[PDB]
Amino acid sequence: SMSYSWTGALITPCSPEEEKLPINPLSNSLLRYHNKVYCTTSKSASQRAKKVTFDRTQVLDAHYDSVLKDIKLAASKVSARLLTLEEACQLTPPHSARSKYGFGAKEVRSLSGRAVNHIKSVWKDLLEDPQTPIPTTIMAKNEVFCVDPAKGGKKPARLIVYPDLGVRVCEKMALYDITQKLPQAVMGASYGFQYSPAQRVEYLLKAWAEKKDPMGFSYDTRCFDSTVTERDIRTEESIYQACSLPEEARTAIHSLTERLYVGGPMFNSKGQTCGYRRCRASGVLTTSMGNTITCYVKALAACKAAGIVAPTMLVCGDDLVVISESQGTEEDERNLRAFTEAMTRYSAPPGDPPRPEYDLELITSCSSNVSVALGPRGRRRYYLTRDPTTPLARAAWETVRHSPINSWLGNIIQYAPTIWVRMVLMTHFFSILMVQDTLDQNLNFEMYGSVYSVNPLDLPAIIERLHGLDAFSMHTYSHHELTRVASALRKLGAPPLRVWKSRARAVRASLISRGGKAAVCGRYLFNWAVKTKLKLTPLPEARLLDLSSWFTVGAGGGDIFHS
Repeated sequence: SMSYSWTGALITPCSPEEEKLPINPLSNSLLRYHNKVYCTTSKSASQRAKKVTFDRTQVLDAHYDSVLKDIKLAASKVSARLLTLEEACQLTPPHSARSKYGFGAKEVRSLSGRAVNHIKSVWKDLLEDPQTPIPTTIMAKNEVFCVDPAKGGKKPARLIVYPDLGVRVCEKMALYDITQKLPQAVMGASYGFQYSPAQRVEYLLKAWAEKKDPMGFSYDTRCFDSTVTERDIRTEESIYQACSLPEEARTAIHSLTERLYVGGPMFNSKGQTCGYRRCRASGVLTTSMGNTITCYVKALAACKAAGIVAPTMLVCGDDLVVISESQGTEEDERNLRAFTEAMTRYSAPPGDPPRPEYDLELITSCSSNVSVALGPRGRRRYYLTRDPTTPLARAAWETVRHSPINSWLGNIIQYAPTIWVRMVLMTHFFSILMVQDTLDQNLNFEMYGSVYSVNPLDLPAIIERLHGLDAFSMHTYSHHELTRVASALRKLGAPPLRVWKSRARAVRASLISRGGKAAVCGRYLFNWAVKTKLKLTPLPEARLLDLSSWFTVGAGGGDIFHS
């Protein structure tokens, strides 16, 4: 079966689209080479459409059957409940795509206007009708990148496929509690979304250390969502139904599976019939959980089929890392090829073939790698980092074009211990917040496929809680980090790090002059910039923070909100 079929109707924008980074003194102060920064638009939708359209073949075997059997037995210990309409409404992000039925996210969150009566009717229809396909909209995403002439030509827009807001709320009622309990039960420690960045590092470090002779690889599935078959999606349902659920949840989950998850008609923003999908929908509640479970089953089965020795896996949606006992150089290459051949039979063929690596820091997981620096009193501190190019490009865009989602804020939180966050992003955005005089305002941002709301004045407490007090005292960064960061800054025409340090001294002083929480940000976030450093004490606020809702499996398109 083809992942998609197409009518020929265009994938159309639902609003004007800017391709180019605008010139502007605030963004220019971060990076000067605005022409290297671009935003994807519907103009390239057809190029992506071609890429994600292909035939799938799938042949399963004893290895696959055995893993699935184990997974269903584990699921059988889970009990999950329906969410109330009220609960599901509160999980809706404030700027979630508005319904065609005369209400938007604001109405959903306040349980006002047409929203409640409509959602109830949608739910009743899910219970009564398990058959009729539910319409979805396909849209080209607008995402910002830096040109990479080496990797030849700008990236085509990603495509997102999602049903109406009314349906999305129903998905939460049926399946949210499942997203919170099932992945851990069936995949245990292998389930990546339960880990904060620090915990992820700890997990990877432990896995590597417990092998006598570690070899690890990441496996890149070519367009994972398109490789997911109808049978895969029904198998996901069978796993959900293995849990102990009230009949009403069972009914709704089955209807959503058959009407939405397994496939359905796609319409463009103009309402024209655009195509038909027979693969994973990228914008549904179960996209991340489903990808994670299905990737895990195929991967574990492929380890057994290939004879991978002592695999420890880290699975985050379609992102897959496998750490195991090296059997020798040639043997590893052979065994990775066997692993790839099994994955391919399971309908998860590779994009780039996997490569065996023999240093943990060379393993990329969700675009991130492990690095090390020194904390106070010289102890080694391992932490998660990444190439800062895309974060910086987006930071520049979001400086001049405010978005409902502040990727920069997500990057500061996730990568707080990094040199590029500390010297560049923190310096730039605290300066900007003071220019705007909006320091004390909650901002939304995305992280692990979920939306969160954070007041920048709480960053010191949040960072302490997530990364430890040492995140404000790290120094002696790695050669790789120093070089990669300096190269990114030169590439984008941004000031060099030494200039950021001088700027930071002034940002710090300005924050401190304002007193209160601003001065705390000044003292803690910018202690790195001053010659005479302060002795930083544990922040009481750090303990009071309720981060219980942080780091869970997300939603497709990130359509989940915590606050």
